[PDB]
Order: sequence, then structure tokens, then C-alpha cells
Amino acid sequence: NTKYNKEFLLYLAGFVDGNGSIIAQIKPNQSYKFKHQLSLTFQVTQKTQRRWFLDKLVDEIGVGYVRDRGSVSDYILSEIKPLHNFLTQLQPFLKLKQKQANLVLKIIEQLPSAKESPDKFLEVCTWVDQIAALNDSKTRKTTSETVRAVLDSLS
Amino acid sequence: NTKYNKEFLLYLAGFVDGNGSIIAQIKPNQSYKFKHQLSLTFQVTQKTQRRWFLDKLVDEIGVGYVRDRGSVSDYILSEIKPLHNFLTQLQPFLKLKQKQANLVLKIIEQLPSAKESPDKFLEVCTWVDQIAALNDSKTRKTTSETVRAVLDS
DNA sequence: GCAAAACGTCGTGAGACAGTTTCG
DNA sequence: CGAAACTGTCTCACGACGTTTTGC
Ligand SMILES: [Ca+2]
Ligand SMILES: [Ca+2]
Ligand code: NA
Ligand code: NA
Ligand code: NA
Ligand code: NA
Repeated sequence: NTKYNKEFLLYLAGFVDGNGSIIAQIKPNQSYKFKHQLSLTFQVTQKTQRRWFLDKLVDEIGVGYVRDRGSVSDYILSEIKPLHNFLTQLQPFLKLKQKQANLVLKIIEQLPSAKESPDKFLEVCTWVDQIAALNDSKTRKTTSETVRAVLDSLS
Repeated sequence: NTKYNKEFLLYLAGFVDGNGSIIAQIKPNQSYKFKHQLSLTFQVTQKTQRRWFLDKLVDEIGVGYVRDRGSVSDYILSEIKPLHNFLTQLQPFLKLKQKQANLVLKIIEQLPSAKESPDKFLEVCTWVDQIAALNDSKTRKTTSETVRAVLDS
């Protein structure tokens, strides 16, 4: 696990509080046992003329990548271990997104047990609902209730 | 002048780089010698649900105020002396808005001189043009050329 | 089956001005 | 006069999702 410098973490926490997204999703996908994938993403978006800054984040954080979507680009970090390590170090300095960060860390820690039982999987999905509620969510479709119905129509 | 803690400045520089605006404007106004006001503003906007963070900035920076404009609110710092003191301490940690911050400091230092000569006023107006070019400017109207035309006439 | 990447999109939450007014 | 406040709104630069594909 990479140990990050404190001044970098302080700066990045301010950047993330004002212009970062800590996202948790439940993605319908038939290849999974409970028919959904639990997905977590740390994202930093910038107008494409500033993509260089996002490329530099890839070098500084040491993981992740950047994708382009036209007028803007996004730094994306979704690998679970690196994400846990990064958010663990960043969270003490967050003022606006600390609760989302901690809920993501909680989810990551319970992923192994969530795979073992439908009731635990559903509980972890309610934590995803909690993150969405803290975020400025506007176009969400798959929720813990979507999952509850599927699990019931399976058992 | 207030001396700020480095940890606060590091955090706020990150916040400003991603969600801050360093604004310079030339405002047509007949009560001024050169018929325009040179205006500088440091602004931090948030959805109103998070205006509490802006209210805390007023206490932490120690000057400025919050205004509400519907769905969002803005922390506003326009007083020149406190603005110069604040940006002087914040700029070493800025990575995306350092150029705008330093141009604002330069403008502030030259305000006294800009009021004694048309050419000097215009020179400072060109530094305002530079800040707007660095920003994601989209609805700007009054530029150094606007002023140049007014003064010539 | 699951991690992770790849690709795609609705509706802002800001960003950056503009115009007008106050009062030491 | 002139610094600073008061007030308004256009146009994004994101924010937070969504769906599909890759491959061990
Ligand atoms: Ca923001
Ligand atoms: Ca931004
Ligand atoms: Na919300
Ligand atoms: Na620009
Ligand atoms: Na006054
Ligand atoms: Na893989």
C-alpha cells in the first residue's frame, strides 16, 4: 500500500470536497450470483483543456486512469484495494464528503461477507442507498429495493 | 494582517482549484474618472444545502460574506486589502488558479497608479483581460479594448 | 462469477460574468 | 468620487449516475 504525503492529502481533500465524486452503484448484471454487481468509484472531472491535471493525478495517486467524454475528462479509480488505501488516508481531511468516504470503506470491508448471503448483500446495498442520498443524486434507477425484489423472486 | 495556518491554506487551495473563481471585471460606471470601475472578486459557490460550509469560510478567512441566489449560494471576498493578504498566502499552493491569483495581486498593487493616467488604467485593464482568458469565460462584454475606445472618444 | 474497464447521458451545481446602487 | 455591496442570469464544467464488454 502506497503511503501518501500529508500536504498532498490536505490539498486533494479540499479538491475532492469541492470537485470530486465518491460513487457507489448496484449494476444489474446476470453473470453475478445476486444478479447485480456492487461498483465503487472515486472520480475527479475536469474540462478537457485541464486533462493534464488528471493525468498528473494518475502519476501521484499511482493508480487509476483518465477517460475522455467530449468537453470533459474524468480521472477514475475503481480498483478496490487501492481505493480502500486511498480513501482511508484521505478521509480524515474531508469536510463535505467524509461520510460518503467512510460508507465506501465500510462496504469494501463487507464485500466478502456480502457475497455469501442474500440478506448481507441487501444490507450492503442499503449502504449504497445511503451514499446516493448524501450525493447530489438525480438520475438513479437501481436501488436496494430493486435488489430486494429480485432476491425475493429468486428464493 | 491575518496570518493563516498552512494546513487550512493547503486544503482551501485544493478546494479553490476545483471549485473557486478568481474574477476580474471592468464595469462601465459614469461616477469614475475613466468611466469604469476595476473590480476584483474571490468567490466560492455551493448548492444552498451546503451554505454552512460557506458560512464557516466567513469565520475562517475572517472577512467576506455569503449571498444566496436561489439554488446556490456564494462566499464573496471583494475588499482589496484582505483579498491581497489572503491570495498572497494561498497562491503558493494553487495548481490551477495560481496564474489568476498572481495577476490579481499585480492589479491590486497597481491600483493607485492606474488612477492617474489613461495609459496606466488601460495597462491594468489588459491584466484583467488576461485573467478572463485564463478563466472559463463565456459571457464577457467589457474589455480593455472597450475602455480604449471610450477614452479615445 | 466477479473485478475492472469501457462506453454512454440527464440535469445540474457552479462559473463567470453583467448591471445598478450605496455611502464614507 | 470610488471601494464595495446588491441583484440577476446565461452557459456550461461537472456530478452522478446508467448500460455493456472484457477477461482471469
Ligand atoms: Ca463542485
Ligand atoms: Ca469545478
Ligand atoms: Na442528495
Ligand atoms: Na479560457
Ligand atoms: Na463603503
Ligand atoms: Na481483469
